Amino acid sequence: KIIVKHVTVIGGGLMGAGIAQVAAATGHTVVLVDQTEDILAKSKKGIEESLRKVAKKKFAENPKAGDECVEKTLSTIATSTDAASVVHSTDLVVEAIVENLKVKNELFKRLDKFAAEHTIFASNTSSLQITSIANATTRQDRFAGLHFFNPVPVMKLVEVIKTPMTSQKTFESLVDFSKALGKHPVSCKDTPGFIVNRLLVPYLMEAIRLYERGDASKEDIDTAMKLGAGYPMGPFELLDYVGLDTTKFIVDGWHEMDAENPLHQPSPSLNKLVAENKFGKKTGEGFYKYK
Amino acid sequence: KIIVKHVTVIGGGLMGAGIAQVAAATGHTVVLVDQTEDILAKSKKGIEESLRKVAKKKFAENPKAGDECVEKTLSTIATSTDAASVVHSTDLVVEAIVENLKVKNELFKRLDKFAAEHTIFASNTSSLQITSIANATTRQDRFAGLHFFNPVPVMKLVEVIKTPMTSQKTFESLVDFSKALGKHPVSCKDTPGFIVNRLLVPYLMEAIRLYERGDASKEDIDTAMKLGAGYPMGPFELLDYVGLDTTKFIVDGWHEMDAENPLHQPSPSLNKLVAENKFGKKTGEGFYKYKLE
Ligand SMILES: C[C@H](O)CC(=O)SCCNC(=O)CCNC(=O)[C@H](O)C(C)(C)COP(=O)(O)OP(=O)(O)OC[C@H]1O[C@@H](n2cnc3c(N)ncnc32)[C@H](O)[C@@H]1OP(=O)(O)O
Repeated sequence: KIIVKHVTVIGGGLMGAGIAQVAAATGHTVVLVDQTEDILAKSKKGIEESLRKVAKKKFAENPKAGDECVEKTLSTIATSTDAASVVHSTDLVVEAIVENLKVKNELFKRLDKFAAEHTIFASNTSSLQITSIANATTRQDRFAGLHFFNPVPVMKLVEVIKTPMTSQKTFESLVDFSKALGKHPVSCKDTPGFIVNRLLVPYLMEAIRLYERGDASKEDIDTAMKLGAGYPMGPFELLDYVGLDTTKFIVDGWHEMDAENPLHQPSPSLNKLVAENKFGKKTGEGFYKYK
Repeated sequence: KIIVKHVTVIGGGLMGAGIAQVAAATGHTVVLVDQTEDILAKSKKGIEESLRKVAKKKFAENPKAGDECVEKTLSTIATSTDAASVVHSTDLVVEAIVENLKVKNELFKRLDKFAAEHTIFASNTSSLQITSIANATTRQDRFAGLHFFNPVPVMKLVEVIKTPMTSQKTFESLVDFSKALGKHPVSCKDTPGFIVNRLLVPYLMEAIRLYERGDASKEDIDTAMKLGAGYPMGPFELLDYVGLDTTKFIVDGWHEMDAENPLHQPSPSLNKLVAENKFGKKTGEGFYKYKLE
């Protein structure tokens, strides 16, 4: 089989860094790629901090081993500002860069010429169709979606997205990898939203619309889903959490794709917040104000 | 103000039973009403079992304390086959019977003649407008929705629905009553699905479709929502928990009001199961087969 051992993660964002961190943490040799050394420096530092916060809790009875474990994981993460040189022999390429098709297709089209033969390609994209990216290459059978959730290092779920062209061996390789990461892989076809976002996002929009109709308050709607349906967070608390701009972008993506479906109709209230840079917790204000 | 102390719950079903239980466990005098004495005995048996379950848990170390807890509560739940025979002296009526408009109105039109003036009428209906049922009486200022969630003994939420005619006084009272039950009440307009069902049911339908569409399996969709969304139950386990028939009916109703709306399009899988009398856990089988209890 194609046992993934060496992994190339392109993108130093929280997602990219999280994926690198878990892979590093489970015995994989990792190479994190990005545009500048400064970015890489920060991202890796981010991983270092995250890794220590956990070690100070698990290795409280023996801090020596803790620092060891942390050092061993950091050193298994390498950095580079040139993907082409790195992917010449990597087993897997996981992409987690800006959510723009053009940009993504250039990268992979390029990497598809330097990457080894067996190299599997996979995107972590939330607002695009895997198939649209895989066709920017000729490695389609080795192209798939590998969708994670934030905080990557904590969230055990990973959606192994298989396209009609994706190989069966490719699928099984990503399923075994996901487990090797200590994750729980679920399967899904290259359909907009896959499983989680497909069922979670529209619901959130629905909650926003119910509020705009004047039928209930955001507070009561939140109390309602927590106490009535046993949810961790009400839809509004959750929106601020996952990011209002992040949500808007994804919905607009489906909206533009299917202008008729009423489920993807824009929300004036959502749009307003986004326009006036009120993205949620990551700006101290979304539907609610923070800190 | 008039504080609710005496409550008349109509419907020995799982919902009514639960409402009676929580009401009685929180110091309210309760009368549970259903068609026969055997039905009532069966319903009250389920309540007792649910109570000894809560007791041998809160008093896992003191059986005697657990017995008294159960006894006191259980002795404040009286049973009658004709609500008209008790409402003349009750403060609140909570109806949770067949989701049939004619049967509900018939019930309230009659009780509206035996009930004391202050008595408030409330329906736990999930698929009807509270306004529809209210206009079957001359007590609309004292009529409202009081919607609970399964499992009633556990879910803290209670939706207090106010129709354009519900007086503020009637509202505040149901609000205080909700808190007295140890629940947290939230307000909502009298719109289909109110708050929770309006956001939960459609979501549940979407999951069935993603499945029917062949995109993902039931098993993985449940795993995904539990791990990725943190829900206590995947959409299929929940469906099987609230009842497939129970769900279908509420959706058929919404579809019936807006056939053009996609959100309510019927589901072949759901319909087929209901036609096979596989309603979920109730019957030991819904989307999944459950080992008979
Ligand atoms: C259709 C309508 O109109 C309205 C509706 O009902 S919409 C649907 C609303 N309901 C929901 O959304 C269901 C979501 N699920 C839930 O919130 C939870 O899964 C749950 C409350 C059923 C409990 O889940 P779970 O963690 O698995 O608990 P469970 O294994 O069943 O039992 C353990 C706990 O639950 C309690 N419990 C569950 N059902 C109980 C019952 N019927 N009676 C007494 N206790 C019960 C136990 O006392 C216990 O407490 P413990 O942890 O301290 O020991």
